[PDB]
Amino acid sequence: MRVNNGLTPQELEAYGISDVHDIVYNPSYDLLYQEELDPSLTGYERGVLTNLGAVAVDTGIFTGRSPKDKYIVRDDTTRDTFWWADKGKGKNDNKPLSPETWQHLKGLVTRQLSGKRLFVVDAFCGANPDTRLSVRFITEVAWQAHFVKNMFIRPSDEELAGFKPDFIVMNGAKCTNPQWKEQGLNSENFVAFNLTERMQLIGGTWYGGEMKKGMFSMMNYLLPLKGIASMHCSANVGEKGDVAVFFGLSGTGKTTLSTDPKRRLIGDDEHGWDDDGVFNFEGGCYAKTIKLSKEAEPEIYNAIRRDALLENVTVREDGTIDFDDGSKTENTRVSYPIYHIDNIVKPVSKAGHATKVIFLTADAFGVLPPVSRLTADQTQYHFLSGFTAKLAPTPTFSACFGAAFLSLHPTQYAEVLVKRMQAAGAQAYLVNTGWNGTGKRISIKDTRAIIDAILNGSLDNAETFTLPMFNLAIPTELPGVDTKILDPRNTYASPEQWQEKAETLAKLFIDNFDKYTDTPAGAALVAAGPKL
Ligand SMILES: Nc1ncnc2c1ncn2[C@@H]1O[C@H](COP(=O)(O)OP(=O)(O)OP(=O)(O)O)[C@@H](O)[C@H]1O
Ligand SMILES: O=C([O-])C(=O)[O-]
Ligand SMILES: [Mg+2]
Repeated sequence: MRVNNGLTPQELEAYGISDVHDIVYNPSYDLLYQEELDPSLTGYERGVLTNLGAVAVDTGIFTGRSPKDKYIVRDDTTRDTFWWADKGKGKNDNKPLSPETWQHLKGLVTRQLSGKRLFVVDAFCGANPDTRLSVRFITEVAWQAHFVKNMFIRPSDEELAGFKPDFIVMNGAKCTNPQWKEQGLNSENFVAFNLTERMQLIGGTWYGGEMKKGMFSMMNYLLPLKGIASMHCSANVGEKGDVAVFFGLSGTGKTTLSTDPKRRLIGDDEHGWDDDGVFNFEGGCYAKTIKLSKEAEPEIYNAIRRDALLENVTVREDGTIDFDDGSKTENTRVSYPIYHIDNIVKPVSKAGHATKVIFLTADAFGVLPPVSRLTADQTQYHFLSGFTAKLAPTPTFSACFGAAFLSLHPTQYAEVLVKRMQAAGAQAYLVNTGWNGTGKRISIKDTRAIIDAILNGSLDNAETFTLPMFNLAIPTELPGVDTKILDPRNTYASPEQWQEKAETLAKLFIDNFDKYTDTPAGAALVAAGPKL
């Protein structure tokens, strides 16, 4: 277990874990590679070697998060501050848990990990020492340890020297809860959090995303309370120091579009915004691999090598991967340490204040324009709305473009965001990476061209006009982009086709925003939304 930094069995005994004979502290990438490739492994622990040099694993019955199994202990520390599922007006997954049931779940996990060979990985959540969390991850599955090593900030030998955990996550994926029915829970699985004890317990599900998004939820709780923005976005910097953030729901393009060879990548999913600027919470990127194209996305493709971890992909007998196959799941992914991307911010993932705020959305209705410059009020309206539809039309409204990870009320996030934007004189833009009248998704080539026009200032100097109903300012023409697609009405046989669909989508926005009108501030924002 590494050098002068290891843990004693007496220390694990304090967490409630007993009889641990073999401890693997701070595992190296080489050891992880050996553990995963052990030919005697059976089941979901087993990994396979691909022709690209990266190991591939299957995450079990769960290939994505399970929000129905997410619980937060309601006590005197979280009672008056948490955005509870049974008290507010907005729908959320922050279901309350009694301290007594928590104790029951903690016993299940500690017993499951007792008498086992354990992996212990210490890491940081947050690039800044003043607001970061020192997290200790405990697991009995090698690839899960690999996932946290990739996704979180890897400490230096000196940092490990005086490492003191302020948050502990015990992954007991192999165990389940037989008393769930009598405890009023959703199922035998569970993803629980206790802010008094500062711990996260996982049971039944092997999916690594629970640990990643679980800690994101905790940052989303602590930071805003300190006046710091906690955002679900990707980010990069230009040579001039111009920072751009990209908000959006899953599959909208945060990871694909931020990985721009012309710009230095800061992060791809979770960032904070304080008095000094934007900073990454993580130490790696988590890319989607369905229908992955080497030609269209070379940087992400080249990141798939030894130390990267493929998930639920289909591998053929000859070691080759079939990226197009989504039989196991459409949520095929690969995690990798951030340095697998050549052009990144080093040695610390952070930069100055963002001046360009981009909201990405995949509109399956084919109504919204490819690009539009938003007003201050429209920015707040769309942020709270958090729109997207379908994949590859069913609407989805997720506040702040990430409601599933919010620990506080949505307006609290909007407040701090506006605060930071006004101070930096930031400008907002709405980008539709989705569909139009053709019934096909806009090309990644055209989308990248649009992003370039935003960053280089072409869009800010372009001649614009107003799109009816949504009242969005759209450019008459844009360098490197096809003029015909800029106006969504042009993609249909007749502008009346767009009209019918536009009215349908407009009504969906109006109905959804109705829950924010219970305050004078939210009532004033309705004027910023679409109007028949
Ligand atoms: N025009 C387009 N713009 C962006 N992505 C596109 C476009 N056309 C197809 N895609 C595909 O859509 C997906 C976008 O995924 P990406 O990983 O960027 O989503 P994300 O917003 O980062 O999701 P998550 O929040 O789950 O991490 C990729 O598979 C990408 O190849
Ligand atoms: O599971 C998720 O949504 C993730 O981590 O991207
Ligand atoms: Mg992503």
